[PDB]
Amino acid sequence: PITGLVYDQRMMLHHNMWDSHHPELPQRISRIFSRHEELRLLSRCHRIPARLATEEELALCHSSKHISIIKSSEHMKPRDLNRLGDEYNSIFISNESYTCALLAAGSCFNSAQAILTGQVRNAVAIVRPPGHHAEKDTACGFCFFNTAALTARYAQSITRESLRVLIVDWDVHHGNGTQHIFEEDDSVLYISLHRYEDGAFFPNSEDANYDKVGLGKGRGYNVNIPWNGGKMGDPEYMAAFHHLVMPIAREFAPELVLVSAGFDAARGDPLGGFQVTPEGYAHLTHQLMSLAAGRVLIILEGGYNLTSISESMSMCTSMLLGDSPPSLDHLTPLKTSATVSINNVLRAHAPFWSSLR
Ligand SMILES: O=C(CCCCCCC(=O)Nc1ccccc1)NO
Ligand SMILES: [Cl-]
Ligand SMILES: [Cl-]
Ligand SMILES: [Cl-]
Ligand SMILES: [K+]
Ligand SMILES: [K+]
Ligand SMILES: [Mg+2]
Ligand SMILES: [Zn+2]
Repeated sequence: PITGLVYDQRMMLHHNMWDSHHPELPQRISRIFSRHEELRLLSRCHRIPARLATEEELALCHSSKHISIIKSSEHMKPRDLNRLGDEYNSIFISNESYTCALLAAGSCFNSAQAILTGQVRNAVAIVRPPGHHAEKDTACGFCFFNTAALTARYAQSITRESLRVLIVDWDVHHGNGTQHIFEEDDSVLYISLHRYEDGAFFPNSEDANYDKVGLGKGRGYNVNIPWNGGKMGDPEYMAAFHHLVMPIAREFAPELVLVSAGFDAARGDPLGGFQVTPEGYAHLTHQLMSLAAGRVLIILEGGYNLTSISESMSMCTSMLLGDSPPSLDHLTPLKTSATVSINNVLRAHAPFWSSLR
């Protein structure tokens, strides 16, 4: 099979001991997996096994202190788990959390390996907990280790240090961790689309604004597309891809594409409040398949409406498998503030990308 799929039910074990209804539910991944079975997608994929990341692999992006603190939670008593989790912004921890975070990362390493060794062309990773808010030295926003960032470094470690990796982060939240890890790096192009609301939207930092273009040799290699003042959906995401994501990506000419694929911009998501449709996600996936000779790895991040994420991620897998993509309306006018956002990013990045000039 041309498309790989990784899913391990052991990643369900991470749970919130004090609020069993917290939206980052174990069943997020099992529901997505079940939908792949219902739609007969699973048997069309080559099944890639999950594995644990090693501590040496975590050190590709994370400090020894951070690794050690999260590792220490594996045998903590409940009171200590509660106290430790409360030291971070929006984290809960159970004794299974560390191992689940290792499995999420190792699953993605095995998927990247399968792509880069030619065993599969592309792949999807149905993993939790998510990764993109995790920083070198801290956990944040339901994330412990930065799975996508680690996977970029892991990919480089089996090919070449300078292997060009594009990370497209279409989760509705800004991947602050990923931005920071690669901020000074021109080998990893980070492009995030995210709700911003001038800082009112999590993670509530001006680091997510369009004027953060990267640092030093990384200038130009961090592209933030922030949305303000409007319920964005397919038209806006399509326009961002047309004017920004795809021209920059084609110029960068990645050798591997990782998608930080949260489905919390989806219609029905309680945290995102946006209206991207499953066909919208299919369109975006199919666009990214035109890059890197098709070498695309879709990594689950956020997304909290169980039916919505199941349908949306399954449509992405369908695209990876070669199914016919959707024809959507590129003429629908955008929300006025979306035009402003796109124009702000264009102005910020035109100094770095000839495709924008
Ligand atoms: O999807 C995410 C999760 C980021 C963490 C969001 C914290 C703020 C928030 O919306 N918290 C929340 C909302 C409803 C119920 C429980 C927590 N990142 O991509
Ligand atoms: Cl159906
Ligand atoms: Cl199947
Ligand atoms: Cl501007
Ligand atoms: K994002
Ligand atoms: K970068
Ligand atoms: Mg450049
Ligand atoms: Zn999110």
